[PDB]
Amino acid sequence: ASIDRELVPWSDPEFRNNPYPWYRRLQQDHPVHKLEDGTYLVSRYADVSHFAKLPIMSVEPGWADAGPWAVASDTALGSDPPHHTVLRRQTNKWFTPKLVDGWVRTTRELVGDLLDGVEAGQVIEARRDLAVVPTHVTMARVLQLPEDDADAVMEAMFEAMLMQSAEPADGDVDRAAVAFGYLSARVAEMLEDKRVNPGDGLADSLLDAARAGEITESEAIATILVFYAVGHMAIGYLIASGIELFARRPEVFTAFRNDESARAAIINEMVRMDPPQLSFLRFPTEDVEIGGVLIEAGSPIRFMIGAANRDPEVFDDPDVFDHTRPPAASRNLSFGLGPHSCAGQIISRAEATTVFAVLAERYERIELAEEPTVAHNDFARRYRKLPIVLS
Ligand code: HEM
Repeated sequence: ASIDRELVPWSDPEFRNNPYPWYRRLQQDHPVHKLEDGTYLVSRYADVSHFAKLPIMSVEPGWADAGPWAVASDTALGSDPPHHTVLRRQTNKWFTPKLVDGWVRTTRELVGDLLDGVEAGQVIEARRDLAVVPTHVTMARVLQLPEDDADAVMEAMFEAMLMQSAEPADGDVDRAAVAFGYLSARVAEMLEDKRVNPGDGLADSLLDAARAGEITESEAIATILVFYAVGHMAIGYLIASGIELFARRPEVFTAFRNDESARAAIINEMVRMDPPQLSFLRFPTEDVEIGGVLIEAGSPIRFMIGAANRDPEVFDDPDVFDHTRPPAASRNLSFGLGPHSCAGQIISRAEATTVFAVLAERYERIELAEEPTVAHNDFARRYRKLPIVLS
């Protein structure tokens, strides 16, 4: 209780900015820690790896209770197998590598356009203009939905994410209700337009799957809304994080420039050191013993991704950025694992590669024009602004 505040002060500004020193104590001394409220924190790589992916780990109860976020219950994120596999089939077939090569053409075009527009030495707000809008429009093009709402989409997800903290402030649930009301209204308008003017994008595919009985109508519309809303979000964070990293560690940007074959490794090390999603929940459908601690069926288990990605039992010098870590020790948990591993992962890596590549094509050096403005919490990392100058 006061023990919980010492290990994981979820609301503390310092913990929120950089929890990683606290994660060490957790992982070393309290690897399976039961909080006050009943949630077990699981922070060792081995335990996250082995346990989070088990068939007994249900994703159902938390999202079903999540108020405004219950929309996730009608997607892969909040649905267990067997139906999980069928929801995932609906979108996986849209995001094979060859399909993704074509989708990220949009990413490349928009980045090139932005960069063509600038004057030498001009301050670029990299979070909106190189991260959020390119990825938002990329996904909207795949869906075949209108492309022009990135800014209000991003504000809405900013508001919807507040209640995902382990310690929501008063009113954060209400703010999420407002956010999801907006996204629902926008999706409803866009789908009425699509009934009268159908396309052949991922949104038309999902609607057809619901008409064909493969998924429900609610599941089609919830999947549309989620992919449309989050297309910019965690991927927008990874892009901005990598840009900041290129700026504070220019030898990394130079390596990315000089060595095409290192690119996937560099992006994967960025992803390891700064996951945008710091945990997820699971609800075991039967008792399970982890680290010698018996967790009862139904108890919340919060698997700590960020903490696990610095496990020194797996990663030597875990707080050191090193893109040369060997294949035997370069697997991180930032995209999850098991059947729920991120449904955006192949397009995410390709979008981040595209933006960094365009930058690499045109410049030698990234600098921060001022300190970045961030809005992190215990659950998700987030930039508000990332002013840069390219040379
Ligand atoms: C850097 C980018 C991203 C990271 C680091 C990330 C992280 C994650 C994590 C940690 C999970 C597992 C959640 C859990 O198991 O409860 C997840 C799942 C998911 N993500 Fe991503 N995410 C990213 C980008 C995206 C994008 C662009 C999309 C839009 C397609 C997306 C859509 C999803 C969906 C639908 C799931 C649920 C998959 C399932 O339950 O089978 N993500 N993501």
